[PDB]
Amino acid sequence: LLEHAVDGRMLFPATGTLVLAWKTLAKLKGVEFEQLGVQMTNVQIHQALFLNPGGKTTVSVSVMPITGEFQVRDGESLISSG
Amino acid sequence: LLEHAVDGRMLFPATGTLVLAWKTLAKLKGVEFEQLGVQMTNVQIHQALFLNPGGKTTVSVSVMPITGEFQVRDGESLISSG
Repeated sequence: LLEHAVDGRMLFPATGTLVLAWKTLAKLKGVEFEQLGVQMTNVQIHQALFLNPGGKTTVSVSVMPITGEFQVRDGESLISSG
Repeated sequence: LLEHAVDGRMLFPATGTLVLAWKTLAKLKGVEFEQLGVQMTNVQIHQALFLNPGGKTTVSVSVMPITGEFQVRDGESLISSG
C-alpha cells in the first residue's frame, strides 16, 4: 500500500475504503467477505488517508445494520461515506 | 410506561424513542443528557414497540458519530429512524 503515491505523498487508495467497508459488512453478517456480493452507492471521499512508512494507521468503519450507511473515519475525521 | 395504551394494547410512546436517541447521543458525547440540546429531524416510526407488564424489553439505539443518523431497533426490527 506504500506503492501508491500522488505527487510523492503516499496515499490510501480511494477504492481502499470500499474494501474496508466491504470487509466490515461481511464481518457484521458473520460471512466471509469473499463470499459476499456488495454494492456501494454514492461513496463520498472527504479526505485523503495519508499512509506513513513503518507506521500504524487505525481507521474506524461504522455500518448501520439495516440501511447500510457506512463511514470510514480515521480518528474523528471522515475519510469515506456512502 | 404501562399507563400508555391504544385500544387496550400497551405501547411505547412514539416520542419515547426520541428520548432514547436523545439519551444515547448525550452518552456518546460523554455529557449528561439533560445538559444537551438536541434536534431530531424526519423521525420515521416504522413499528410499535409493544410493552408487556412484568417483562423486560431490550432495544438497541445506534447513532452515526458525525452525521447523526440514529436507529432505535428492537432485535432485528426497526422501530424508529431519523
